[PDB]
Amino acid sequence: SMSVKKPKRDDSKDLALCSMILTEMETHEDAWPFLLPVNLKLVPGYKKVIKKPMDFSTIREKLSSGQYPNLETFALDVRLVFDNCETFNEDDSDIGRAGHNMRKYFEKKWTDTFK
Repeated sequence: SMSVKKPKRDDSKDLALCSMILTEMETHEDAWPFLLPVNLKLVPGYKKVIKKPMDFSTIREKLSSGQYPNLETFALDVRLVFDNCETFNEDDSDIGRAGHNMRKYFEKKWTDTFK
């Protein structure tokens, strides 16, 4: 509350670290369904079904242009990638599996880097 602050966590290296995690995800062999925005002209259903499209290239542009106010908002867009994947894909499909794999990969990096 007013004039009563918890001790100041060091956030100065967060931008660098998120970028590292993002490069590690960009270069994973299962990243291919997630590198670019889903083509809303060519995939029937996506536009209407998926309210907030998200992909890695869009996450990289936002990170590079100061569009993430903090590390929580960055984690949200990454999770959103995978939550969208689950909404539109059967678990028993290459893309559905990629999605589960990439989420697991991300959450490990996240915990190891920050908690």
